[PDB]
Amino acid sequence: MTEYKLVVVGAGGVGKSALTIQLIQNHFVDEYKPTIEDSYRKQVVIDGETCLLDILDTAGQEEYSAMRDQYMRTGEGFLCVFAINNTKSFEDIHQYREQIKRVKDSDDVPMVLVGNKCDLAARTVESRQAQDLARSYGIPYIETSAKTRQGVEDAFYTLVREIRQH
Ligand SMILES: Nc1nc2c(ncn2[C@@H]2O[C@H](COP(=O)(O)OP(=O)(O)NP(=O)(O)O)[C@@H](O)[C@H]2O)c(=O)[nH]1
Ligand SMILES: [Mg+2]
Repeated sequence: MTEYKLVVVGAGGVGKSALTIQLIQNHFVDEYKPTIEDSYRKQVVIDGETCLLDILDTAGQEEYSAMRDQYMRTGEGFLCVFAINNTKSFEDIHQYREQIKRVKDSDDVPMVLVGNKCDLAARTVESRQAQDLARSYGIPYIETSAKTRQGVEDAFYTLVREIRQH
């Protein structure tokens, strides 16, 4: 069966791990257990396709940008995560995207943009700003909350759709 190699990137604490764990383990981690790196997989169904989703959950905590390089090479698709309550994380997106394009030596890498933490009243990034940012990338935008699981499958699964149509 098709294995899809998803990698989760984005600034420190936007909810990369929470998204992955909600996807994989169906529980809200509810803890900044700052990541070093973690590999997960789950057999899932996407558009009727039973497939495997491998998720490489990466340390956004930008002290390991050089660890990220070698490790991202492996990924086929990338979830670019910010938190809708952290504009600095939204600005940080350009960097992660650029690095990924660098690493894969391609302007057109399967990717999605993810605004996480949409349960939070504290929105500082408009949905339309992120939709526009994704559009400027020619990639999907998904809004999620790892807390409530709202949009979580959508984020990883829409990235599978990117990998496929690539
Ligand atoms: N309310 C809410 N909180 C969230 C959400 N996602 C993550 N959090 C919380 O915010 C904190 C940071 O989440 P985490 O998943 O560790 O961030 P990260 O991007 O994986 N961290 P790093 O790059 O260092 O590994 C945790 O307390 C976590 O429970 C969300 O969708 N909603
Ligand atoms: Mg993490």
